[PDB]
Amino acid sequence: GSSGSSGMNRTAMRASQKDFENSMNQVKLLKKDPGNEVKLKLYALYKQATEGPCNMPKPGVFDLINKAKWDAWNALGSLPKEAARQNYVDLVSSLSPSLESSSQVEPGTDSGPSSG
Repeated sequence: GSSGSSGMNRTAMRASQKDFENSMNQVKLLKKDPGNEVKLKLYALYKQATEGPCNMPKPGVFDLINKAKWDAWNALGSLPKEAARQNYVDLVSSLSPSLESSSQVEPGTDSGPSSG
């Protein structure tokens, strides 16, 4: 059986587009080299929160570059975008110790169904 170790908590916490746009950025502002291992895990979600489940044709062995990603984005499987984004950020945050989760949004004003 699989389970947490310290304590998997959520508290109705979700990652919005804003959080992502920031996370993906931090992954570029870093001057450290974690390894192609993570560089892929970050791309797997991106394509998952933008395109969805790996629906592309499997690349050829010779194409190590592609094959590397395919296995990254493929792993996800039927992972929904809503979750994909949460996974992407959840990672970038793991690398960086300090992070001000500024989750803000405006209610805006919808329009009513009216025609001339």
